Amino acid sequence: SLTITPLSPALGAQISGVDISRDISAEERDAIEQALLQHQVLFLRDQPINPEQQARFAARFGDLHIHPIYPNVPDTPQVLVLDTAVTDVRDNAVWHTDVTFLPTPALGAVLSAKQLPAYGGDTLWASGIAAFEALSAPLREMLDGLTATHDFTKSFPLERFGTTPQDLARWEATRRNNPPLSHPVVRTHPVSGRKALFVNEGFTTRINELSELESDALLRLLFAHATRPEFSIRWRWQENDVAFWDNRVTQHFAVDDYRPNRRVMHRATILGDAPF
Amino acid sequence: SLTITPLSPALGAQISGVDISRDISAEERDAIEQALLQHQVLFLRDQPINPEQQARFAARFGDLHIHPIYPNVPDTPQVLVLDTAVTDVRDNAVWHTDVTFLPTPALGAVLSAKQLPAYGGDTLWASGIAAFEALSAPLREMLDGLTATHDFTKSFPLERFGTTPQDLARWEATRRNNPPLSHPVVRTHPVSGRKALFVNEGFTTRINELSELESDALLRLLFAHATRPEFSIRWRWQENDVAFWDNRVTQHFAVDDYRPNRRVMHRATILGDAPF
Amino acid sequence: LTITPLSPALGAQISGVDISRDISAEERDAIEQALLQHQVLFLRDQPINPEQQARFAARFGDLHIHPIYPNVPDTPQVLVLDTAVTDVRDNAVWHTDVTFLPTPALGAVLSAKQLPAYGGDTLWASGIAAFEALSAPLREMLDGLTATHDFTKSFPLERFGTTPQDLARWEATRRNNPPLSHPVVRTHPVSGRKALFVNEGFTTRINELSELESDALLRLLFAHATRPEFSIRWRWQENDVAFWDNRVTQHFAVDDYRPNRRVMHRATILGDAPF
Amino acid sequence: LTITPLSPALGAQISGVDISRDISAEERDAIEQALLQHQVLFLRDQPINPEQQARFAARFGDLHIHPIYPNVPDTPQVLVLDTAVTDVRDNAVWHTDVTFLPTPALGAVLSAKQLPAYGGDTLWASGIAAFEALSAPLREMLDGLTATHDFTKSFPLERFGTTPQDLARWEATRRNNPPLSHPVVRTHPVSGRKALFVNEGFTTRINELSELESDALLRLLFAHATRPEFSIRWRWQENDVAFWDNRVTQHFAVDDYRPNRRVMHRATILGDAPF
Repeated sequence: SLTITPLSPALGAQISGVDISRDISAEERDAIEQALLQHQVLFLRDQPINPEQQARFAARFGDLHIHPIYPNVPDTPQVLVLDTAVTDVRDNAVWHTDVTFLPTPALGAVLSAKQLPAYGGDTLWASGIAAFEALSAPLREMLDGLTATHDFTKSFPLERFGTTPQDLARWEATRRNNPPLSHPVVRTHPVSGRKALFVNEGFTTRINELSELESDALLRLLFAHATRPEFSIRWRWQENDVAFWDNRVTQHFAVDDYRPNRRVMHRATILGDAPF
Repeated sequence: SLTITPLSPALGAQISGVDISRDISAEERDAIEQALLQHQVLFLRDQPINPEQQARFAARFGDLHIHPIYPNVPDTPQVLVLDTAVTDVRDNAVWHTDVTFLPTPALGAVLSAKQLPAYGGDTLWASGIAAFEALSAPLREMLDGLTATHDFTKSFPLERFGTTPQDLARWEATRRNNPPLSHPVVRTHPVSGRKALFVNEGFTTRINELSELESDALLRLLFAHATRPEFSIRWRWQENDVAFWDNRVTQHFAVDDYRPNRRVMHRATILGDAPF
Repeated sequence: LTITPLSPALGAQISGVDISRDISAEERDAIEQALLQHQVLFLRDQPINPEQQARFAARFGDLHIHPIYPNVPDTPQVLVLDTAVTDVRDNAVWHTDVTFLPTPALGAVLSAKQLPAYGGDTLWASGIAAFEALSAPLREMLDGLTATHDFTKSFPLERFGTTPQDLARWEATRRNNPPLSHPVVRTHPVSGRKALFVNEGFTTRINELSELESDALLRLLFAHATRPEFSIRWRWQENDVAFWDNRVTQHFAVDDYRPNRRVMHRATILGDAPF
Repeated sequence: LTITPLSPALGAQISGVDISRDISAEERDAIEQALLQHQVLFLRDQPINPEQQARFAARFGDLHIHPIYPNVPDTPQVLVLDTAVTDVRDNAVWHTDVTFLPTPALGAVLSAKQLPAYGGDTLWASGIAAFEALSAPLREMLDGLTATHDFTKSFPLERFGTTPQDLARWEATRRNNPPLSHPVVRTHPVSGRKALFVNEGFTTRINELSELESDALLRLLFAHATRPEFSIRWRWQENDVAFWDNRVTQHFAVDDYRPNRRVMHRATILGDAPF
């Protein structure tokens, strides 16, 4: 009755037969967690939910993160209201792993679909575990143990189509407050111990132990490699979908093909520890 | 009642409310035809057909191709049987457009899913139309009028046919029969008039009017550009699925992650005219 | 006056004249005509002092008096580079001088005062030869496009900031020099010759292309424009004079002599707006 | 015997020994040592005839003889390279000589006879200097890997001709020199210095990497190994002699002089199996 149906060999699974708007049992919570450990990104369909519920469900998997930036519902502040009619989304022209420019990148996130365009707006996910596993032996050896700079500043969109309000000052603010830092290039999953590539085009600027030119060659290699179809899935949203993914060993990509159409999601972020 | 449900803005639509295991009505045929010209790749689920039903259907959209060299159904040799027990699948391991090395590459294909692995073996399509429209104007202006060389051997080197001196002669004949030839880089669809990128990593070796070095840069750019998520869809197959796509303005990619699991598809191929 | 070509693509050595003293109106014209043809001119065994250097450089254009570096007192018109005083982390990438300016230097006169035994070659490349070697369709696309030149490509300080004492001058030049644009294909204001006018040092973006398209084209242009066919390489020797047109060339200072020391005087000649 | 280094990476001008003579064991030893340090050696104003050039080249190994090429009648040990008789191309990609062979040439001795007034420079690049400049993680990964070298990378089918007598000579050479492998990091058989041993001319694949990875890596190595820091550019004059070590270098013939006549004489010294 609780059911896990894999979307592909590399990553992703749909879950059915457990109502996450209610309090879930420890057997359920565990099975879900094992699922997440295995398939890295998890989808539940036909699972309508509210902030309180969303917050409670997410909390069962890590301590939640209530933040200043972005929208927050009036009742629960630990659920962001991402709304097209308001905010903007030019932060996703490239593959991302979330907040890798933090010492302490999020463990993952739980995201519910509220209002969707007729179509468009897919999200892709890629597995750092599958992608790594597929590199040549010599290359896994060279990379495992190297480190990489992740830097918020790489997120700078500014005037591409010039949506940015005179307040590009929020952006400047976040910059001055989050200095570049480093994470392993090959990461070991804190819980499963499985190894994943942990560089993403969103924030990774440099492999520290290689020279600029080598770094640039290698990252160009690794960005294209990590995001090949073999290591990714593509989700077409439906309303009342819930996506639950492990941000420690995946990237994702929001396809921008639906503007000006309105899109409303609710996100709950689960705090993560130190990548190693 | 025949419904057409867009799968993504760039391309793709799912069709239902039509029974293609029988002979379809002028009206239906027409709506599908339009749907093809609009959405470029079409899908039907739960639409089991035998070789003959599949041939009757495909023939409603152009002349068929009886290839008398691969494993086809003896009774209706218009339908080719692609079984992983018997035949292999090396061909779809890279983004390609079907047989562009022919002066008259295939118009399109009808594909029917027999037996499948639980999951894995997705196929991706990409729109030459949407990719082209997405290039900036100066790049469109330069490429529109350039030609490119397509070469059968690029996807089928000597190593493909085998080691035997028998496979060698076989192969050297096929090559003698298909010298490298040229097509427009930007193809005008002969029915819709919509312009499309018409290079593919599977067979395009060279942009003719550019230097090797310039060509290499441009094709590496175009290949990446044209297979971006914004220009593609990804189909997860189920038994009795049917895919019908226009091979004049698309590309496709068969994810290789099911081996050794067995996979059987029936394909009928509709003959095309000279790209311009 | 003798003029002796060094490569089909660019560069010529000069002799039969002495430039430590004013030159005839015929000699100067002959030189300007050499500079316009050969793009970079060299003079061996031509000892000179800031005063004469200035006098010579000035007969080819208006001279510059800053330029964010240590200069000789008697002649503010002559910059003194000394690897003991001033490092050179900005010369070992191909660049065209001050393209981040609204109006980059016409070119410079450079004198060899003190040099290591060997090492520290300087390479020069021609945007005229480079451009003419591109295919017709590619010249047609590029000709008319523009590119962003950003002072902070050839620096970012090695991210030496946070450090404040010596870096405040960096964010100053940065604030004083926002990224601006130049045509990708420049028409030489005298000769009418067309040249590639992008350089890896400062050029960050082709404005009219997307970022991915720009990135591809720039990788291609940066490699193409510095192939052997379009460049020359000068082994320096004390008392040398290099005089180059910075409107249609790039140059590269090989960094292979550290920790050896090296001293040279520059007169930069002010330029006009690229088109 | 005087050895004047041209750059820290490689290259030295030699004098105090007339190599058109029968030289001493001692002078021959000093030359070999200079070659082992500098990788490429140059003599100016060294007229030499084919008999002498061979007698000199043989002092450093066995020599390659005659066919099916244009050697001087009495001297099958010296190849005569004339533009008037034989057209030359794709010496215009960077390459190491005959790396597709099991035992690529040790090196060559090259004499300049008749030169264009200018153009026709040759660049050399040090694979030792270039290896040492790679980051440790890269050196550690590359050192032990092997790569495929393939005659047909630079001599594709179309360089022979649609003529049936050309496809018989090329299929046989393609069958006579099928692709094979050398170490990516070569250990000089005499000095033990380690060097990158790939080159754009012949190297197709890093075997223990995937195609995709090989592609990105070779593209890095090719650009890197030919940077200005690890190369020199020789401007030829008549009666120059260049003598290079093909075990650890790459070279490039700028093609910018045609249709002007260039006549060179080359003796090739036979090499052994790279490890």
